[PDB]
Amino acid sequence: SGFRKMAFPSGKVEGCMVQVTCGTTTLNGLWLDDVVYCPRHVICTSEDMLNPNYEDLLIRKSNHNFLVQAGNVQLRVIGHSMQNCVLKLKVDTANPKTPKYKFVRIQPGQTFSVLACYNGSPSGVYQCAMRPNFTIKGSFLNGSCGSVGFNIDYDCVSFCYMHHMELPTGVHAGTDLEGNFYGPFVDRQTAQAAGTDTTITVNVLAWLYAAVINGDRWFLNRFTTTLNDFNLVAMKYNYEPLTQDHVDILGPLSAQTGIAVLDMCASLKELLQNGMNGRTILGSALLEDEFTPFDVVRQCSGVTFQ
Amino acid sequence: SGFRKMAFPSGKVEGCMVQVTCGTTTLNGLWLDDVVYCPRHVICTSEDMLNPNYEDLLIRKSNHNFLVQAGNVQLRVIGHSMQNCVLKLKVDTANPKTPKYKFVRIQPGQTFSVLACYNGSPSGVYQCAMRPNFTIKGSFLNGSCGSVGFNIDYDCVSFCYMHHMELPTGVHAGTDLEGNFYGPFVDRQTAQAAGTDTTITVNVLAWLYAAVINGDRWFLNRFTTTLNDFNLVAMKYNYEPLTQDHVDILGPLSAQTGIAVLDMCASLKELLQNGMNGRTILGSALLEDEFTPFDVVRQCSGVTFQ
Ligand SMILES: CC(C)[C@H](C(=O)Nc1ccc(C(=O)NO)cc1)c1ccccc1
Ligand SMILES: CC(C)[C@H](C(=O)Nc1ccc(C(=O)NO)cc1)c1ccccc1
Repeated sequence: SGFRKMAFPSGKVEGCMVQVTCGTTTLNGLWLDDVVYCPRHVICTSEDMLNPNYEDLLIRKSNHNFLVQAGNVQLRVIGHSMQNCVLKLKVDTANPKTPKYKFVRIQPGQTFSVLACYNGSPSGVYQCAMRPNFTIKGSFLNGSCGSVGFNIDYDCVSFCYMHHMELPTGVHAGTDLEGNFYGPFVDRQTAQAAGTDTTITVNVLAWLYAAVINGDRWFLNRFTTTLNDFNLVAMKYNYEPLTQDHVDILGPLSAQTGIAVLDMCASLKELLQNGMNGRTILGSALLEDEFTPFDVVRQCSGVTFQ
Repeated sequence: SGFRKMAFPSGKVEGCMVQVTCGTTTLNGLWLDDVVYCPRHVICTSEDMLNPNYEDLLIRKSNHNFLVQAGNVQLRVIGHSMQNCVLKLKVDTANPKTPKYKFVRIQPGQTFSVLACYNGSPSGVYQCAMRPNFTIKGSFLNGSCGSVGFNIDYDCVSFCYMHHMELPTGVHAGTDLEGNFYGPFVDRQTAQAAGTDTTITVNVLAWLYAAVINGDRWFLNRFTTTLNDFNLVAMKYNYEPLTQDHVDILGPLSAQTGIAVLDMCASLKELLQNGMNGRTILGSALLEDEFTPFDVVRQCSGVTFQ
């Protein structure tokens, strides 16, 4: 028993992190097979970042200007190209530690693990969610760009995020590994503000099931509701509308606990309208929304990765 | 910016995890040099666990009864011995992935990362604190015994915890790597209840400094206090007494922010007496106490491990 915010084991990704330097700028890169992926703003100065013309800035760069270091050992760059907002640096050595991997573009509401790195070196690992406004709430300092987010299924690493930017409001924006930003954000130091940070309703419900499985049940009540009735309350509290697709996804947790999804929705409705009254659920005084239904099933059943 | 509950990169420990089977019981072991460490209750049946005589149960075990598997490859056991509540299984092959390591017995209030494993395979990583009542609040299912907790400094892994037991109340108990339990707990299925779960005051203060560094400052007020005055309030709220040693440890964070430790204590006092009034601090509605002062400095400065 016990339910914790849990990241994937990070060893498979640790062996892919390198340092990339272009001029005065150092950040992180991801070394898979004979390609190193990194944010294209490695080629910028701090001045450049206000209005960068990346195509023009890259004309002045040659292979030998990209210094790529894996631990203490230097990699030889034999080609470079820009794909959307990432650079692909072709090196003459395939990463011998390359795991089985895929590139995936995740949907808002899905979760992933971040390996925070500096100077190509891992600093820590934590769990994140792609928010409905396409930001993530991470922990990133200067030098952390190029840190990646990922999920693992058995022995295959699905890379879904690369870190690029911090907004003035303290939240974070980045791309998939094809270099396309999540949401409307751009790699320019400008006025770009995040939209409404809505709560991921299906994840809150999954976490309430996790609470019941682990013995926290004070919030269960005698009520039920309907999708349309619940969603009137969801809207008031900036919760994402619950759909029949979401109900179906919660089916397995419903079956295990014997609590119908709409009954749990009625529990959530009362929690939103009345608050916690100073009580806690799984050690939290907030309704947690960065556990997916699949996260809960996985942790409550103890699946592993080889 | 951003402040997250962050675990150490787990790759160095992943390469040390093995599966240990004795009869019908399978759990995890830690393979360092030519020794595998695991909980001694691997030799017990579920019946045995009510009143086990470990010395007598071990007489019936020989080296070849301990099946030790590293991934898909079997290790040969050439000796075994009991040290306190752990077994040390001598194998004929030194773990080629052995990192630089130490065994450490941590103090209540210190934090560490847990690599949750099943059948010798990593499942996830999360951050824990040794509570003042010598429990930890983990995420452990059947099969997770032998999972370990650790800190990393540069390239040296300090192992501090091995998981052994779940109490009927849902919290967790275990040993250091010399096999001595933290607190009064024993590896017997009996009535053993945890004492008062007091809050780690110095860690709460460190987290409040982290909040200020990251822009959350609504809780700062015009007041100050004294150690003795604060501790009268700490006692009422089951907070550990603050000492001059704690004040000194917070010195660096005090210097960086310009907020005197006793001024932050006055902010904490008001938060305890008045609550959060529906507001949040670093995404939490509770006063978080599983960040140490060293954790905060580390995350706010981005130190790494090679
Ligand atoms: C989302 C937030 C608005 C919600 C909440 O706080 N509701 C609340 C409603 C009414 C009162 C009151 O005092 N009425 O008189 C007090 C609190 C909530 C629920 C669960 C966990 C965190 C937050
Ligand atoms: C530890 C807990 C007891 C504390 C707290 O809730 N205090 C509180 C005090 C008075 C009232 C009230 O309504 N007075 O009229 C309401 C709440 C607290 C503080 C910060 C974060 C979590 C919890």
